[PDB]
Amino acid sequence: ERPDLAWLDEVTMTQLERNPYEVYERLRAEAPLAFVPVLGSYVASTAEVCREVATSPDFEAVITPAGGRTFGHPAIIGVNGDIHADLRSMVEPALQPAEVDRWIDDLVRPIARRYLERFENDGHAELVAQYCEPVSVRSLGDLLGLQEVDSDKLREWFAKLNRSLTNAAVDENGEFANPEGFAEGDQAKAEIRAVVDPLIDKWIEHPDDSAISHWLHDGMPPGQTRDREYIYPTIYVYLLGAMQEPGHGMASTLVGLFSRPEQLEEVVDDPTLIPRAIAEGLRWTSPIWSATARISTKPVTIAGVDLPAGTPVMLSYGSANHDTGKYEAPSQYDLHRPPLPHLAFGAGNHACAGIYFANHVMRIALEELFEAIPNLERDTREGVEFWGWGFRGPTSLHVTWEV
Ligand code: HEM
Ligand SMILES: COc1ccccc1O
Repeated sequence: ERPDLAWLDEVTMTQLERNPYEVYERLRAEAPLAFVPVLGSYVASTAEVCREVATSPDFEAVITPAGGRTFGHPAIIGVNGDIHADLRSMVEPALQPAEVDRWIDDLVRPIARRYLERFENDGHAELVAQYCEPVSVRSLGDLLGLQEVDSDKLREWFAKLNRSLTNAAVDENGEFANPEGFAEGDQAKAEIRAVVDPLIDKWIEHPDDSAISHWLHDGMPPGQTRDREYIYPTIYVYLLGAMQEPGHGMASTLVGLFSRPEQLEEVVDDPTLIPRAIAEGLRWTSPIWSATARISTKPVTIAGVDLPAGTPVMLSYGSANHDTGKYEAPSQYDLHRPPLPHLAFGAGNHACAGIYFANHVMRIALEELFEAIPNLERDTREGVEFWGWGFRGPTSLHVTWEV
């Protein structure tokens, strides 16, 4: 236990969920790599340390304790070596930029229009539930082969998987403080299996262009498929972050633009600025804020801490994206911030595989939104509330517009 960080003993899980930024501002200044008692783990808070751990030859992927309870094995985020290579080879084809460009417009734009058509004449909406999350999950759901799973269900699953994977609080002995907080995740996985098992049954016999059918068949000997147990954890990885994050990215971007009304106006008038707006939104409130981790594979010194082999380090990329070593006034959304590298997609061998896809999903969603509702205003009756330490995003985004 590090004496000058005794105050970390009093940091609570709820505090980190409500707003982790004050604690992490202290961490970035005091201890870029610091053992946080309630999390039971070292956490990397600065860009330099997060990038170093994520790319180091002396680290490899590890799933967090709560992530492991949520996804099991072999979750693509938590494995290495040959299994990771296979799972990356499995997911990467549909995510290849040239492939995404072939169909992303015809995938996402009709979906965005569909959800827009339900409310664009109302003069008010709650964009997280009515637009950002449905576009995000409907787009990926259709890509995966889950066309028949309604957006409400996909959204419920990622919400439950989120809370399960981020159920990280531990007591003084390192045991989960809230062991009952995984049951809901277990329930969501049971539901998912009930839906996806017959789809897999079908895809084994009748492959199609769905991503999950390709996960079963691609690269396999004739007549063989990857075992469903082998791919289910990566399905869960998708049904959490891949479903959740584009929607949170677009919503956080809107919140940031609303916080800079002149920049909102600039982006509406010039939608070519939407990619920049999104990249700044992801830096400003990173959707994957501290969900993943790495484990040292040999003794290594990181930020002056001599870590034994086998030491987990949580990658709080959301804090790294407020590193004042890199950014001026990082808590302020600023479209006109110089484009600098950011860590919202992680780094290294286990960096986000779906960056190009995700950026286009968010781009197209905001393009259609601003075209349909160019006079969007935030419902300033209250502030926007953001929630989450592992994954972070606005819980709601009430807007209005003159009809
Ligand atoms: C704005 C949206 C998204 C953000 C901010 C995001 C961010 C991230 C981050 C931070 C990680 C962990 C990287 C690390 O630990 O170093 C990750 C992993 C991953 N993401 Fe993305 N993600 C997004 C959307 C998506 C989508 C839509 C997909 C799939 C279509 C996807 C697929 C993956 C995969 C497969 C991994 C695991 C990579 C590995 O462990 O090898 N992501 N993502
Ligand atoms: C792409 O989905 C994830 C990424 C990182 C951690 C958990 C996830 O479900």
